[PDB]
Amino acid sequence: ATFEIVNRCSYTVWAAASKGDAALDAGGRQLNSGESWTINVEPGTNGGKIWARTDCYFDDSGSGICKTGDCGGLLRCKRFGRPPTTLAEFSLNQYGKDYIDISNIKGFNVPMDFSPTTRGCRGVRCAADIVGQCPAKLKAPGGGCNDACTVFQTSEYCCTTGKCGPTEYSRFFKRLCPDAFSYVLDKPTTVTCPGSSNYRVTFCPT
Repeated sequence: ATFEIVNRCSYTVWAAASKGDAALDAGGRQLNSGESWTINVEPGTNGGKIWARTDCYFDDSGSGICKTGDCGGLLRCKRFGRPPTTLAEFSLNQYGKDYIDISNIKGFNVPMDFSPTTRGCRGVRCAADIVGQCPAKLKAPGGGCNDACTVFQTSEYCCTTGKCGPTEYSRFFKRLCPDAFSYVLDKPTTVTCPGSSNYRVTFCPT
């Protein structure tokens, strides 16, 4: 499957793509404002994520640090990034179907649209100013708006027992972005697309 990753933000982002134990494609790249990066993701990939990282410094070897979404100091991510990260999540060719969603379960850093470029399903978006409106206790100094599990590490926010409810913090994310997951047991906002669809992830869509 082809994913085109587009930075429409006015600032540079460092895109990342991983399935948690491996990079997808090159795993990461700098995207200046307006740049597009096309990756190929193997069919059958389960549990893939794409995110943006902000305020990164990398040396010649591809080693460094980012203020949001750092993936163990690497330009080319092999693992998932440090919150806060708005996530585009996908599982491809799962019994004939692809499944896509946007999640705020690991917080929010950059607004995102995640849409198919082929026929037969809808896209999803979270483009509200979550950072500007972020509750004081969830604001990350480096930038972004953390989820409550990251910040407080309770069973309730992290849904550790597999029973949890919505919270004042999850409802914040859900009010601003209804079409994104706000906590682990949120009513799913997954979209079912035809197997082997292609997609575009746009940072700062509006």
